[PDB]
Amino acid sequence: SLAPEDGSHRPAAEPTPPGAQPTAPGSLKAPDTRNEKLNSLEDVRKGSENYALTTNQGVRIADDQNSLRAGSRGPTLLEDFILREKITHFDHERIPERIVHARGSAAHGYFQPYKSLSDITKADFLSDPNKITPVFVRFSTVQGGAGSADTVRDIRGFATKFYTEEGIFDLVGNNTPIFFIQDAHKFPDFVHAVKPEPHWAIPQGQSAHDTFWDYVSLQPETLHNVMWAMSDRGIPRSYRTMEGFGCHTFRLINAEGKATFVRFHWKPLAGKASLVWDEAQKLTGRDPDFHRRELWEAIEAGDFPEYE
Amino acid sequence: ISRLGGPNFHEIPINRPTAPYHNFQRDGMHRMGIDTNPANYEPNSINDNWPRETPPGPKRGGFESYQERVEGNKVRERSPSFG
Amino acid sequence: SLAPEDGSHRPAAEPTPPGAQPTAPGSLKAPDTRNEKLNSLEDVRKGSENYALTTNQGVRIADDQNSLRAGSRGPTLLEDFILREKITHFDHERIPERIVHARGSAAHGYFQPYKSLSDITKADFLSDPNKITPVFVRFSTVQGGAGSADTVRDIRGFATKFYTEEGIFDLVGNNTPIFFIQDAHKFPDFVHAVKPEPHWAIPQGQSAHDTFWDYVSLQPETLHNVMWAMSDRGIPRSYRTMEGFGCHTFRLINAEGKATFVRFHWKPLAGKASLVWDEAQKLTGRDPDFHRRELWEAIEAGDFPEYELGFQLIPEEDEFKFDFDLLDPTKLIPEELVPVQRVGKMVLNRNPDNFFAENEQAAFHPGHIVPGLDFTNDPLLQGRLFSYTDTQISRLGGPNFHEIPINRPTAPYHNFQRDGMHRMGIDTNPANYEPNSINDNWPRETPPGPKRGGFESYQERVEGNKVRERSPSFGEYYSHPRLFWLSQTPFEQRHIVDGFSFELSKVVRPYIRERVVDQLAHIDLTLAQAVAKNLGIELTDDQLNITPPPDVNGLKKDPSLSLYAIPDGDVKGRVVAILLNDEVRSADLLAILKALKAKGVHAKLLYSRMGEVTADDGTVLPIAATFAGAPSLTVDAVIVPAGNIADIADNGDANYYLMEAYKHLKPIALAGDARKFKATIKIADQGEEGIVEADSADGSFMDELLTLMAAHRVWSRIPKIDKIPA
Amino acid sequence: SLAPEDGSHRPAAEPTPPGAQPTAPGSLKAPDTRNEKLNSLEDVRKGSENYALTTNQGVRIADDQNSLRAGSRGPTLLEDFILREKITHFDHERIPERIVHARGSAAHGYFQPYKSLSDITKADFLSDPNKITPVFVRFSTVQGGAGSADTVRDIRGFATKFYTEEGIFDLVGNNTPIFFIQDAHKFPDFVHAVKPEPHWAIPQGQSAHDTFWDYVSLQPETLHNVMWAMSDRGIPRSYRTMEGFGCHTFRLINAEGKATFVRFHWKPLAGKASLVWDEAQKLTGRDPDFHRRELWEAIEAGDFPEYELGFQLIPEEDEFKFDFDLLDPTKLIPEELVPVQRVGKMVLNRNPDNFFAENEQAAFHPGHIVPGLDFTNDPLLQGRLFSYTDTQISRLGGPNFHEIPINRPTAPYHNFQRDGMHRMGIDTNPANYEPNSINDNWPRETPPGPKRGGFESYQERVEGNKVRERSPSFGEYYSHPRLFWLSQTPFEQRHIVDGFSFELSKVVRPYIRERVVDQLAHIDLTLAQAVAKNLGIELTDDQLNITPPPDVNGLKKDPSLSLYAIPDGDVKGRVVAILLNDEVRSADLLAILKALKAKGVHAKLLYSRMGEVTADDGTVLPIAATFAGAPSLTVDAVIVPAGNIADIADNGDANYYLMEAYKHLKPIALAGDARKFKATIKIADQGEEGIVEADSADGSFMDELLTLMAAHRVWSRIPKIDKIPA
Ligand code: HDE
Ligand code: HDE
Ligand code: HDD
Ligand SMILES: [S]
Ligand SMILES: [S]
Ligand SMILES: [S]
Repeated sequence: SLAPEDGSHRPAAEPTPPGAQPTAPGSLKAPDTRNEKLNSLEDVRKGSENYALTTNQGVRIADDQNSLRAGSRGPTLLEDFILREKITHFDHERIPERIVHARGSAAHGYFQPYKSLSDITKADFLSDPNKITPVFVRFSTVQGGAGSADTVRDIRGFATKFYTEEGIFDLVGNNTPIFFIQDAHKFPDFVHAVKPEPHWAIPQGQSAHDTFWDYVSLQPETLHNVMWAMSDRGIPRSYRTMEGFGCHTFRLINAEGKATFVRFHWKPLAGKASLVWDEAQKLTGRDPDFHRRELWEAIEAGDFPEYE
Repeated sequence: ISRLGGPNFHEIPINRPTAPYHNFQRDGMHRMGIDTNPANYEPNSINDNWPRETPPGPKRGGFESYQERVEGNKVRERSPSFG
Repeated sequence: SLAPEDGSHRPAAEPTPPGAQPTAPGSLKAPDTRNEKLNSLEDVRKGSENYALTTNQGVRIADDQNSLRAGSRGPTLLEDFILREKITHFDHERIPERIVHARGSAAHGYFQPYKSLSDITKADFLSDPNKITPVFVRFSTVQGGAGSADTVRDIRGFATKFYTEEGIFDLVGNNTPIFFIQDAHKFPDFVHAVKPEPHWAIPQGQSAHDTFWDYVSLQPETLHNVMWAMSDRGIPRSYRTMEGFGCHTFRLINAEGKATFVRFHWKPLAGKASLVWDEAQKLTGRDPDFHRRELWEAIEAGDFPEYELGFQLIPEEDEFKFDFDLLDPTKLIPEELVPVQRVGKMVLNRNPDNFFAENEQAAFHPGHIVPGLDFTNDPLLQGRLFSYTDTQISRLGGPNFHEIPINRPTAPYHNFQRDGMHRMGIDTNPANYEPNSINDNWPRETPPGPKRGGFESYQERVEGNKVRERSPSFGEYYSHPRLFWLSQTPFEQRHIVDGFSFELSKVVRPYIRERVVDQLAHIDLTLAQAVAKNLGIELTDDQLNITPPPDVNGLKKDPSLSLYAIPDGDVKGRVVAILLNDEVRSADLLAILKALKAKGVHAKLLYSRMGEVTADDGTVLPIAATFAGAPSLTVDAVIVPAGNIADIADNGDANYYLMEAYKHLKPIALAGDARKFKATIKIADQGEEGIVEADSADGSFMDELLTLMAAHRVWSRIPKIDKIPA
Repeated sequence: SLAPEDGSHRPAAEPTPPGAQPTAPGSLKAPDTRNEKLNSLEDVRKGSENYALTTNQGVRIADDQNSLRAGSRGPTLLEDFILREKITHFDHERIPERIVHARGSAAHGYFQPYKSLSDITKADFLSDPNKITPVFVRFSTVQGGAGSADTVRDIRGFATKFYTEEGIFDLVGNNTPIFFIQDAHKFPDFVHAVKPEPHWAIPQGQSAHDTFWDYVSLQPETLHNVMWAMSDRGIPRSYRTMEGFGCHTFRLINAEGKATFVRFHWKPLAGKASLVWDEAQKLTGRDPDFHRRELWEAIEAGDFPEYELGFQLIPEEDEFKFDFDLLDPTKLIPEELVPVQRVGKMVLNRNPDNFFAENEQAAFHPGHIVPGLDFTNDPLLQGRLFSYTDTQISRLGGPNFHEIPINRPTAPYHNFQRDGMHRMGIDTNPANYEPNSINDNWPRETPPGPKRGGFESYQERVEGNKVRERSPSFGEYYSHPRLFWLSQTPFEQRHIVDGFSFELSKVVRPYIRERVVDQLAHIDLTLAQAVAKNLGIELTDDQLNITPPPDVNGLKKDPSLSLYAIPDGDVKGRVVAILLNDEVRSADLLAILKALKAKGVHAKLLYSRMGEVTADDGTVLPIAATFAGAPSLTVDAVIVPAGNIADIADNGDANYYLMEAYKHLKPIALAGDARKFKATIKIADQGEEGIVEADSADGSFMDELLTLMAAHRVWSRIPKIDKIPA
């Protein structure tokens, strides 16, 4: 047995403050946190303790340390199906990252209304304060890859998947109330302008380059969201301490068919807070995982992110 | 990998083993299994090295190849015996 | 017209120093640079000046600012095919990144051998000193994603695609001469361990976490490459100033059929040089693209990256002549035992046009060899052979990845393979099989021979049972780590100590730290105790008494293993920050820049704002960056000219610039009143080695500073830096 | 392993009749046939003669017969990179087939208009009678897989890619002028219903099963295109002998901005001709590749498929002037009401080189229009615009499908789209967005205008609420089926009755058959009664009393809806079987071949074995195929010359050959003692219309036979075939 005698390899399955324990997969850290979605995932969760190591085809592996070879200093044999399955799965692990918002950190939770909204909407998840809707929320930056840094200056995404009794509702918002552009037909132009430039693929995670400011200077519609990005809105302390917005006018529709225009908001119950620029930039080097880590550890600690 | 879209084709329902399967492989397109193991490598101490290798034996043992004698030079050559 | 009237939007198409112009696609920057591979990519280059904007189907677009809607405030219509084509292409821009080495930066160049090596190999690209071979070279980290930072602590990859007249040869190497593990079967285990942990996908670009050090503590075979990674080798100054190595014993095969064992080397002609850890880490924040930027800007300046290819050559009959196994990729071959024989020169002289098309899509694979080369039974190389073909089926969308322009051979290629996704080649052969009579059996097999012959494997003898078994000869783990450690200077040793100490401090489970300390006590007690002290761990009496491992073939050190033991400094293409004030002494600045220019060293003029300032004598000095904007992290030395020192004397950013540069062991030069800054870095009046100072910036002021630059960093300064709050 | 000395492995590069030479890739068969598109593919055509066999990486292969192994009876080694590349390419050859129209056959050609159409459209490819536009056309069935049979009962696709100077225009049509359904939202329901049923994936290539008839019985909007499918239009003789239609109302837009509604037509210059069902069905077994083969061999022979493009034009003010809705794709526009105006001619004159690379990867899509054309609100066309771009992302592996060679425009294309899987184009543009100043905004938008302008949509007025609602004007389902029925000849009508009767007899659930017969009673009582009778169903009194739907704007019939009512025969390219005996009368064969040659009719010489027979005068006659190997299904008419008739008089296959031809209404000609075969098919001494007979094959005898062939089949014989046991 490779684990230590004293059991200190395994984090306690109880809320603990940041750095007190090693972090852990959520069903091992908090086995008794449940909601309808988390429970319905049980059919695919796979454990590990006390199980034999196998191929994907269920065949037990005896030696997971060596390839099959003709003598112990010989060539590897094509009939080593154990090696090839293992290396094949490895060789194909990666999938394309999202075109934008590739960098993001996510958590499970739930939502509950304060009161029935049937006078303004027939949405079932807003029909009764007793209706508990599981959610999965992903917060993100916009420009940089999935392996870019958290505390860049950028817009942040704030996307919520509501698993309602009448279907998935995704509220796919950002942390400012507007966008840079007016018409979707320009989205690839704007996004190409902000993204790393195409000859050499620099810079990562930054609007501080010629093509972005070129586009902005030629498209004054952009200036409103540019003001937000250049403010400390662009460098939040924490995903827990920023606002969210649905960015557009949508409609609510009630049982009578009456339409009301709506814009959505998320108000952070932990209050609003941002970094300063020098600090955010240095923090991208000292801990590029800062916001991902801070969210995970807040949840492990019982400091659950709450938004109205 | 092209026909069935990736390395998780064993998770396509007809293809699934009814025997247990557990290992340190992760991700790939269309990943269905959500692994809870703290470790995705072995050897590891953080999950007491589970899942574990199994010696070969008479029943329920790990796979070991028969130790056939190989002897010859590296050649692209048809055996004369096949002619 | 949107372009400015004065044409300042267009970078000069001529060599220019870093920062002097905006950077550009290679064929626009340097239209006159060519080679056989660049010329052959012309059929797919697409221009843009004077052309109409169209759909992909060649339909001219009238309005590229709006969707088609029913009224100007109405819904978007499904019949807007121009919108959907444009949004569809955007929606599907990304392809899977590389499983490992996802972050990397690439350039075109050429290779030429110094003389014919036909006595030892029949490889065509090595047969004639006049034969010039186009190359495409990609340098990379290993752990982080394609959007991770450059100046992380990690192994670096160094992959060269040689476009030879007898096929593509890819030499897929790293910047250390060994690897972490012995058998390819464990590659996913080691990679998963170093990669971000699977519950939360932290940390990016770092081995400083529990699972990495768990695997290491359980797999002593890893210790040799871990030593390299924990040394300053893990944080190179530039891809131009690191070594490259082919990792494995391969074979050369000559026309007579004789095999010679070979290990491949790349020697940087700009010399060996690395950052220090505090600088490297802070630089991942200040400029996560620093190495990609440095390489591109070196090429645009004419500071072309140059490397000498070299071979360590072992005769077949010497296979068992060493204390270690030649096939063990955790063992190095010391140069004291088998010298590097110089073979040729490679020069990287053109940047790509489009990073995605040329860099992200390029596929390198060490199985891509040519007649005159062959493999060995190294069991890590053996399994590599499977992986690099396989992985392209998802990454590049199928088996026609050799038709992607950058991947195409310049050599002829004809065969009976057909179809697959993306198929470009339209085969006119009546036959898609052989043997056939209906095309008189073309294209035809070619017997092996001295030149232009078919590939035949060397007929190595194979004898043994079918086993999954590690060779006993691989079962020694500490002697190579020890030789490495003993080969380092005292300051290099200190940085290794500090590398382990910092990384283990980020391991949350203490027992894992203790276990790695135990492994270090098997290598060298001094190293082990030094790490232990930084972690609050006390070695047991048993640990104190572990017998050190044997020397390697009588060697108790090999100086070629040290970055710095033997000076190989080169200042050309290095950079100095010049700190401006609002009335610079012009005669100092003339003297500074004249001397920098004569040695090919770049300068950046920094101030507290952008725009310009004016010298004592009317000269208008343009500012490149603010002190905060281009931190000392990004330069190799700092020079402060005389003048109105009072202007910047209480500027926090200006003071801190000298403090940071001082801490990181960089040469600093102060002229006249700029000597007032000696207080901020606590320099005594009589001066100290590594701080150049004088009434004015010449006689021997610039010579002194340039001598210091040639030595890279001021290692003597190390005991003074702890006192400095920076 | 090589070619025969006599060169007989290689087809002449000259036009040759079907069967005279092995077929070959277009560029080898007809190297002098060119057009701008064919030439632009030269960058990717790959030859083979005199070239070495290599890996994809350009490495020559010495032994392409064996795997690398340890000993010649040993295990294969993982280092065999030559084996793995070869096998890997093979393992990944297949791409997804098209969701519909997966079975299809294609060729290259050109189009030119007869006169400038600038008064009605500014489309550049219709502007000048001397501007030639290259085309690539694919013909298809609909339901079956890419490996299903050609001569099924089904709609056929007819898709034409025009490579115009102002962009690709794809006219993606079918061989009937309507479709089964009104709204694209229903397309997956209809296609699922006609496709093989999901539990067991049966039947292939056939609507004759319960789900299709279920959907039809429940969706009377389908009945019009059902009538067409059940008629002989469902079983064309050749892609060269069917009509094509564009299916929807589109718009032509002239330089002045005037919109005209248009429906597109293709008129086959070889005339209209179909099989009969027993022949079509049997031919799916005897040659499932019959249409593919016939197309390819017609082009190799010089019988180039020619089609006349034709437009039905309706002025904008006439949108509501018919008793059906112009935008309803279940309604045809009768040519009696709106004549087809001849617009130009398309000639298919070269086969591709590689079916996979050019045919299977071709992507056609009706949203690919050019300035001078526009859409309408047809709700079937509207939803097609979404699907043809979307489906390419999986089928062709990403958004760079336009870079697959066959799909590339010959017109310039430049825009700001970048990346995507297997990106070929290397963009040099410093900008990848607009507006940009850094490239002075190139490539730039182009205002619309008379010629070479940017695309702008016609400003159609839209007024209505956001609704999912079928237009009330679309809710009439029986008048067009009826117009079609009444326009057919009596024999065509019998074939329609037989098609419905055959298909419904294979529907297992009897209530479905009943419900379909009830629908038929809403179209025409005679048709409904005749189908009922074959199914053993009796119409109710109510069914007998259903009022026939109204005439279509006063029409009782429109003869242009019939395949045969107005003669349009063309025998050139047709084929005759000549049944040999071991001593042919050479004088008969001379006159036979001479007359056939004069009219461009081919011959295949058949016998009871392969090899040669020698005629009465010593002429050696090579045998194309045996009686069994090339059955009467594959030919248009049968001739039996005189000679040693006793040789074949009692041959069961020779006799059956005539019984099958006779049953299938084909002309038969018998000379001299071949008149003995009259007994097998029961012709009285006096003779019968459709059997040519005489003492010898002469002027008169061949003229009569050729006149019968110009009329395609001998419909008067239908009463006499019930009795023949064949
Ligand atoms: C206001 C909130 C907001 C707005 C207005 C937009 N984004 Fe987002 N985006 C995608 C495309 C897209 C378009 C076409 C437009 C305007 C026309 C917006 N964005 C503006 C996308 C490429 O389809 C996207 C990438 C991956 C994906 O699935 O969709 C996408 C991502 C995205 C996210 C991330 C959600 C997640 O995966 O975690 C968020 C929060 C936004 N967008 C916000 C957003
Ligand atoms: C010796 C230099 C070296 C060594 C010893 C290895 N890598 Fe590399 N690697 C892949 C797999 C792989 C395996 C299976 C092993 C030992 C068993 C090694 N590596 C050790 C890969 C997943 O097949 C890989 C990912 C992308 C790809 O195309 O192949 C791969 C990448 C890689 C690169 C990147 C080349 C580039 O595009 O810049 C380099 C320099 C190495 N490996 C070096 C290397
Ligand atoms: C909204 C769905 C839809 C609808 C309602 C139609 N089509 Fe379609 N069609 C497709 C969706 C589609 C498709 C799914 O996109 C296909 C197969 C994949 C391909 O590229 O397009 C296709 C292929 C396809 C092809 C084959 C082109 C080739 O050779 O590659 C032809 C000829 C047609 N269609 C013709 C028609 C006609 C005459 C229609 C009646 C107006 C019609 N289609 C309606
Ligand atoms: S937004
Ligand atoms: S290596
Ligand atoms: S249609």
